[PDB]
Amino acid sequence: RPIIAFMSDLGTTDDSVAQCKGLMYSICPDVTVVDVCHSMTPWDVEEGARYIVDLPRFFPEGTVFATTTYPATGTTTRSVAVRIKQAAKGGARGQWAGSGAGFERAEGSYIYIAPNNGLLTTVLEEHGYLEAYEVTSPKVIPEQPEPTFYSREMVAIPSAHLAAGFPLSEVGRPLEDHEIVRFNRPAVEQDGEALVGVVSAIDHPFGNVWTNIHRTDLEKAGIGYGARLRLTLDGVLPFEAPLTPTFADAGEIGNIAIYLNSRGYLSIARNAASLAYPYHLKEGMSARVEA
Amino acid sequence: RPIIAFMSDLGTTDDSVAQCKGLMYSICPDVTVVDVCHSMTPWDVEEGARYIVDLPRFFPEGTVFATTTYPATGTTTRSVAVRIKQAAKGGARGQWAGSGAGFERAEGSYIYIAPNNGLLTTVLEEHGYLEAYEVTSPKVIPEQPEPTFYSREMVAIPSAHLAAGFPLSEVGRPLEDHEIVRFNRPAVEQDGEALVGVVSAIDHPFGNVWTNIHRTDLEKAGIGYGARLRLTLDGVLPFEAPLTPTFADAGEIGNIAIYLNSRGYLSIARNAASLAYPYHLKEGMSARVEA
Amino acid sequence: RPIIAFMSDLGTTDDSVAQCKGLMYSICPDVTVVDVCHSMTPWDVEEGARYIVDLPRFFPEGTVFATTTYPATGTTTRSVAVRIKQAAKGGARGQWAGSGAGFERAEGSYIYIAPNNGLLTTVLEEHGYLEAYEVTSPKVIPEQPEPTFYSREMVAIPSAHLAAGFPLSEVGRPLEDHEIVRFNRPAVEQDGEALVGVVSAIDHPFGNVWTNIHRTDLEKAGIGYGARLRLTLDGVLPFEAPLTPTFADAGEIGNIAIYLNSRGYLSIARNAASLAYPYHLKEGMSARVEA
Amino acid sequence: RPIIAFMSDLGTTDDSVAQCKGLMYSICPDVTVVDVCHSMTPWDVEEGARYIVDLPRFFPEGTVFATTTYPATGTTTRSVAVRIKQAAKGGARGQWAGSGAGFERAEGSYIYIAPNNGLLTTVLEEHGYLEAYEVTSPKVIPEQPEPTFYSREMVAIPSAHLAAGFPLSEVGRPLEDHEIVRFNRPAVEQDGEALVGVVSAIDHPFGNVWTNIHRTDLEKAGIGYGARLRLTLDGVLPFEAPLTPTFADAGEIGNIAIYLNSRGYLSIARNAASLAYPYHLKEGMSARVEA
Amino acid sequence: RPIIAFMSDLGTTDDSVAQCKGLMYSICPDVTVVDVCHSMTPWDVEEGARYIVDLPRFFPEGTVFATTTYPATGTTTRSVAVRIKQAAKGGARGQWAGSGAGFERAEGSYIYIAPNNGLLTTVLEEHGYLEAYEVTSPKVIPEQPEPTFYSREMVAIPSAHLAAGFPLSEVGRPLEDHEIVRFNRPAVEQDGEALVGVVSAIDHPFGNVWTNIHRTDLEKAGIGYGARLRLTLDGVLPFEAPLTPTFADAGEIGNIAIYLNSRGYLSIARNAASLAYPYHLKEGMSARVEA
Amino acid sequence: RPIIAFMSDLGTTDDSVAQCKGLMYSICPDVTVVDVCHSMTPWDVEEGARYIVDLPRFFPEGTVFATTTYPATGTTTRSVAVRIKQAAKGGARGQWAGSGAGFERAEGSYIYIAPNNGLLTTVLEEHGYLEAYEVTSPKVIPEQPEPTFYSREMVAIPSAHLAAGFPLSEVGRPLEDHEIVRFNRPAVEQDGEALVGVVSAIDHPFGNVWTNIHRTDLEKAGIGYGARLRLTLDGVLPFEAPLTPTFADAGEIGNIAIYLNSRGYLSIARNAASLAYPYHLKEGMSARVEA
Ligand SMILES: Nc1ncnc2c1ncn2[C@@H]1O[C@H](CF)[C@@H](O)[C@H]1O
Ligand SMILES: Nc1ncnc2c1ncn2[C@@H]1O[C@H](CF)[C@@H](O)[C@H]1O
Ligand SMILES: Nc1ncnc2c1ncn2[C@@H]1O[C@H](CF)[C@@H](O)[C@H]1O
Ligand SMILES: Nc1ncnc2c1ncn2[C@@H]1O[C@H](CF)[C@@H](O)[C@H]1O
Ligand SMILES: Nc1ncnc2c1ncn2[C@@H]1O[C@H](CF)[C@@H](O)[C@H]1O
Ligand SMILES: Nc1ncnc2c1ncn2[C@@H]1O[C@H](CF)[C@@H](O)[C@H]1O
Ligand code: MET
Ligand code: MET
Ligand code: MET
Ligand code: MET
Ligand code: MET
Ligand code: MET
Repeated sequence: RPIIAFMSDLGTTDDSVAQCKGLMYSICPDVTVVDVCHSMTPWDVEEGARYIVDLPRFFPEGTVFATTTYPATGTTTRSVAVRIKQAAKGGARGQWAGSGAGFERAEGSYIYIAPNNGLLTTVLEEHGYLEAYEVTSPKVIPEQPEPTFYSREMVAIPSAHLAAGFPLSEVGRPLEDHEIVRFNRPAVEQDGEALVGVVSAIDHPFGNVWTNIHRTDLEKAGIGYGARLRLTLDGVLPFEAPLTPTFADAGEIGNIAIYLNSRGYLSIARNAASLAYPYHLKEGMSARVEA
Repeated sequence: RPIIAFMSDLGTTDDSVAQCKGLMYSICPDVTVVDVCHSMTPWDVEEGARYIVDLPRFFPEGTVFATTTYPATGTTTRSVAVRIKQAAKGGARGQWAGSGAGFERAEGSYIYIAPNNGLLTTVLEEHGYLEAYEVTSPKVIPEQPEPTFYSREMVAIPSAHLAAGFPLSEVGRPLEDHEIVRFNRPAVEQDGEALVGVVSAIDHPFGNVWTNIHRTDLEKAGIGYGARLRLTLDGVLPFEAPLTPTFADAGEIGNIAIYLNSRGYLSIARNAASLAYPYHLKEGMSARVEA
Repeated sequence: RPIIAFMSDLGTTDDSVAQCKGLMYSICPDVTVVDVCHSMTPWDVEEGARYIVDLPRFFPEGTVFATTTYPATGTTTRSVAVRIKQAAKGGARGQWAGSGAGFERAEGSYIYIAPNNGLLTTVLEEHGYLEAYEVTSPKVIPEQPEPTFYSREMVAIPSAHLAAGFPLSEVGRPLEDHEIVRFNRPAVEQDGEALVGVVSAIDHPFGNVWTNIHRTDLEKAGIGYGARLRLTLDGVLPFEAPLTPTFADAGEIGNIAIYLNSRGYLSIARNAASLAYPYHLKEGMSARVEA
Repeated sequence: RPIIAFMSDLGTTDDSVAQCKGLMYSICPDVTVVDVCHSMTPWDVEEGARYIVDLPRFFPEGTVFATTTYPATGTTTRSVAVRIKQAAKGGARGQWAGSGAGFERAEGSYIYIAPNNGLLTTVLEEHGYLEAYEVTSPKVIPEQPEPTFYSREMVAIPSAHLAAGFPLSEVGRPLEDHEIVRFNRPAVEQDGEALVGVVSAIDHPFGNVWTNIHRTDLEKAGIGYGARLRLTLDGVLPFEAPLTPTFADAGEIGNIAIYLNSRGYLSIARNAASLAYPYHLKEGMSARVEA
Repeated sequence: RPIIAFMSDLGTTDDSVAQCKGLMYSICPDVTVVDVCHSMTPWDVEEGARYIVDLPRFFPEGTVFATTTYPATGTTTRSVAVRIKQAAKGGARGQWAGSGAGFERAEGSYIYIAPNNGLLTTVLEEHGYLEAYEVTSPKVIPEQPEPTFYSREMVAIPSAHLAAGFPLSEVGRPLEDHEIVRFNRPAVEQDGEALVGVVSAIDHPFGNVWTNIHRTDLEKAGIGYGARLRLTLDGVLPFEAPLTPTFADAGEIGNIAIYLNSRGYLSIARNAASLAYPYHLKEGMSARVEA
Repeated sequence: RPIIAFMSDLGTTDDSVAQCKGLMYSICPDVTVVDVCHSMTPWDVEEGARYIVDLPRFFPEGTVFATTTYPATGTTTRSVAVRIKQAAKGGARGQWAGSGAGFERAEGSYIYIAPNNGLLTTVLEEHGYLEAYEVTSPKVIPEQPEPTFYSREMVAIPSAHLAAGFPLSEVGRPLEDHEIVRFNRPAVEQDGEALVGVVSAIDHPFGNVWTNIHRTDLEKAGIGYGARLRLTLDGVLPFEAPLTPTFADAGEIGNIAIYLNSRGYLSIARNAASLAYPYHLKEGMSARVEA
């Protein structure tokens, strides 16, 4: 009973996703196709990455992630399929997802198939990989790919073949590490004991504000759950609050909460109100934090 | 073949819904997960309720409704799980749903699991219940729950255990009626022959206008299909038309129709044009009807 | 393993689609309901037709297409249900969908059920039909249908009975060809040797621009892939470029590609950048093209 | 434009072949069905094999060979489908087929589907194979197969699915080499300088006589075009003539020609008269050659 | 992509069939012409009927059957074209042909054109008809028909016009039921619980023996698949065997098998050997069966 | 939509024809190969000529006729390829083939390719020719042709190149009229006012008897349709009857018709009964006829 979890930039306004879904049931009739999300900003591979990197621990082993934004559609470029290593713990503590102590997940248990455009950068950085292959076999892609729709032709279609049991090694030749494209993610800067980063994203639809300053960064400045923090956004907004587990820890509705979000990252928001929407806060603004 | 129908405020712009889905297929491999909607205004429990209250009669017996907006996420509060009594007839006429005479649903046949923040107020009012429990058992919720994601930890996850056959009485201790939180429903006031109420919702994406004046409120004042009616929104804009069953009864395209919506409530629209969107009509505006 | 592909104008903001789905599982427990889209402009039948005409070749044989915008809901109008003939090749080339040489589809393999309001016009043109029937039988629609929800009562419910094996000829009497409503499809004219049409659509979320000028109109206007073309939109904005297979053929990010889309029609875009949103381009604007 | 070349023992005296053809055009509407022959002696798998073993190099890449005599029809046996390796050169000289230097055929380019009764023995010997599967999947064969017509149910029908693009590995589980049934080919014996063999076939409708002594058997004993040869059929009738490439080399009409047939095998005939038919020569009779 | 399936008595020894085929591509250039068979005993309309009555379920809807033996060639007789009603299930069980549960076929979906000499007798008896017409219009037949070749002039030619879309109703005036010629088929006699019929045919090239005692006759004597039967042929040959699905159920090669043939009729044969050819069994000999 | 009409002496008992066809689709993928016949007496060039002379008026313009018996296969002989002139009326009357007034065929519209052994004699007499060429070019025949299969190497392969548009004049040098081999066609003599010829053919499968005495020989012997005729065959068997248009003109089943066949020549038959097989009549027997 195999699952393909499908993340694209195709939107949900026309029949493009359905076209892929139809081909997924044509090829693997007993497949369950779980939508991740299709709303991402087109061609923004750093954002697409955000929506896929935390997925594996939540799915049954054998799940295939089909993840694509494909600006080089119609070119000699060919996709990449990789088996990941660690399923990886996650969240604010670092733990397995699920009831009890959680579903512990085996190694080598999930496959990603994506354009070779850097979309899987963080996936590989945070999980590792056991093997990678270029996707060129006409048993899993079309002989005549539709030039402008490689997200269906070089991702959806082969993802269903893999989901139906088609051997990963037979999709094409192995790829060396340097042949897999990456983007570089900027580091969290240091010193003064302060940490300098950015707003990775606005957490829709709440308007929470997410930074790229991970828990591991907070640790190794000695920052923990009682610490009176000062987090400055956009160079001019020095918010001040203790680091708390959650939103209601700020007291009244509307108050400020500095917390670790559900993916392990330092964040700021308001208790049952929007921080970012009234003040038009945006991804890309700076983010410093300190004692 | 179990189903879980899933209503949240999580949105469809990132992978949050998909994390919960991955866990629901993990716990209950045969499940079908049906999306209700994930767009509701965050923290707005009266809005959440309109999306879930009419559902039971449409779904197969056995269906579980995971319904969640969780502003108290990370606190010591705990979710509630209830087996509802009557599936209840609905619509502008009062009937079972489906082809023929409709599909009649046995009592005690559906379970809702939600935050105990009042979300189920209208569900309980309209359907009753046979049993209620606080959801505390580490067999159906995580030992270490993610503080900012209780909609996944305390609704999505145990909704999957219930779909799988985990006995309802084993999720936690019984809740007494007064321990279940409720919102107060603003009453429809009498004021001469005029019934005063409120625009409960704009009916997206058409721009139809729904009030909280029920058909039982109408057939209390002797108003039935065919009476001429004045209807005053925001105190200032009145509207005259007969009460008809549907939009095409208004004559030309654009003409005003006053009707009973598919949930039994008095409503007003234009025939195949939007009424709300040109005039920026909004929920919360008053609504006065009179014959 | 039956499939229903569901296209409506119901939106995804409330529980309307899910009520339809609940009754689809009720009637055909083993069904898979695939969403096409639900975001279309209400009552815009030409737009609905673009989202459903190209689907068949992507879906397993036996698939039912529930496709509906129902402005006449509550009237004595009754739906139409057809078995189409040729599943029809598509795309820029004119091929079957799938890996390798694509998957061919036996004729008479798909049913569309829809309102008799012309929504199926282009499906019938592009595919032909073997049978067509009024949907009146109480075995497959309600005896007392909800006046304002015919997309559920005369499309969603019937489609499920058909997915479950219910005989197509038993839904009601046959219709003759003249009783199937069509919208007339405005032709691409010639003003000299320049071709004159409309922007059929803004291809969200990318902001590409699609025209109603087909590949067949370019052939025997004497226009193939080398040709240098002047495209003018709204009778104001001119753009120049050769006709290419795809976006990256235009060179640098931001440059103009004029190309043929995955449905066969002349289109225009920027390479990995939006063209429609900065210049606020829209559906319905004239589109002229010369060599 | 897919082709299926169809070899059976069904005859051409009733509609049996046409039932299979009707189903092949049904499943794969673009197919061209090319008859091989339908006259073979029923149940004679060695005869069937000579008609199908030399075919691949003549046909376009992609061609599917439905080849069937099914004495085990109605039993639990199941057909085999194999992608052959080399198209292989052939003829009296060894070459690709066609105009010019001939049409060279890529490896892995043809599929045979047959009963697993040994029919493909010489195909596998002469062409090899890359993959083999048992044909069990109810997507390519009937749920309730007609007991006395497996050549239609388990060859003709799935041959059409394969022509249509149904993935070869999805027809059933992999077969290991020893699970593929084989007939034992009687060897050409050495006996001094004399090579002993057998008349493999009468070459209808000319009455030429074919042996199972190959050219590699000849050019093993140093015999080439021009040597004087004695050839003894049925132990008693000898024949003296030089080995020439063709019939006209024998001189007058009626004279004896010993030659290499178009399949590389040593043969004997008369120049523009029948040799077999006057003397009632027959397959199975011995054949001894010597220089 | 229309199909004409062509059954004649013209043989395959000269160019007569080709002459018809040439005219079929002249008139409907995109036609596929499928040979049924051309070997039938000239003027034997009962045999010709046997080769056409089971065809419809095997072909795509819209197929035209052109079926002719024409002893009244050169007379004032004119052919008949009929649309049939039921495509009809068939075989030993009674089922649709094809993979899975089979291709279900619409009503009114096939046309037969034949001399009005009784050739279509069983076609009409087993399928029914919706309309019949005499073939007299000079748009579909010659003004000057070749006196001795009405199988080309009054069948092949008009069959291609119909295949090209020419309206059936416009070939000539409607025919009343009594104006369509029939031959009478002898009933299967009854009583003693024994059933008395004949050998309908010898199943070439195997030498199986077919009777006119259908499955429906066997049913309603209570005869099924375990029954120890006694079938006497030619008044003197009381064969004795159980009724089995197929040939291999008799055990050793050469043993007797009483089975239901692939058209639903009681038959007798040997397991991988000829019953009829060694003993010169013939169509027309008697056939009784019993406990 | 090119057509090759294929007449050979290859028979239908092995894969010889199909090897030819495989290479025909290889060379001209969009071709339709129509079989004329393959059952002719090997090497009997007069008989081959009767099966091909009357074909052109039945076939779409542009059709290629691959017609071959090749007793000189393997020699330095090279095929001939001609474009004929008049497509020529035919039949008993002298008309165009087809519905209505028949279809006229432009001159220079058909090519025959055949061995230069006289097979084309009557085609050239009856049709004339505009060009004639030796087939020697390596673009259209093999460089190393199979010695015993020139019907495939110098007829089948070349015919496909010609069907695909290959220029006729480029196959090799032109031939002058004397270099095209003819068989001399034995004349119908007069012994007084009685006419003396041969049975040209037994018209299988009916057993009618065809003579080499044409309609033109009957005209100005003073013999039209009323005339009472004494036909004598083999110089022994006498038959008497008037000349009639067709078979049923003879009255009762079994009676003698003397008539004119669909190719224009005096013939004799029984009405709906065989004449040749009971009396074992044969090709080559004398045929005398007087009034
Ligand atoms: N305008 C565009 N420029 C470059 N790439 C584009 C554009 N519009 C859409 N795409 C990509 O096409 C792929 C189809 F598979 C989608 O994933 C888009 O990223
Ligand atoms: N900013 C927020 N304040 C209070 N609650 C919030 C906030 N953002 C999201 N939530 C709730 O967290 C739950 C996690 F499951 C979601 O359902 C939101 O209702
Ligand atoms: N205001 C409206 N006028 C006419 N039709 C409407 C209006 N609002 C919604 N609808 C249609 O009701 C159908 C219910 F099934 C939906 O498909 C809408 O198209
Ligand atoms: N009499 C027969 N015994 C065993 N097999 C048979 C017999 N007659 C026909 N067959 C086989 O049935 C298959 C049906 F598809 C044909 O291919 C025959 O080989
Ligand atoms: N000898 C014949 N008597 C009566 N009919 C005949 C005879 N020979 C052939 N035919 C019929 O001619 C038709 C030509 F269309 C064929 O279908 C034969 O049935
Ligand atoms: N025995 C034969 N002598 C001369 N020609 C022959 C003989 N047997 C077959 N053929 C011819 O070979 C050609 C191969 F293309 C066929 O057309 C036969 O006529
Ligand atoms: C904070 S509410 C939970 C959903 C949120 N988008 C998250 O990923 O954590
Ligand atoms: C008004 S058209 C049907 C959809 C609408 N949202 C309803 O619930 O009734
Ligand atoms: C242009 S990217 C592919 C999606 C687009 N909507 C299409 O169907 O062609
Ligand atoms: C001998 S003439 C060519 C036809 C023959 N059957 C062959 O295969 O070679
Ligand atoms: C018994 S083998 C299958 C062919 C046979 N002539 C039939 O019609 O069933
Ligand atoms: C005599 S019935 C028609 C077929 C016959 N062979 C002919 O061509 O005339």
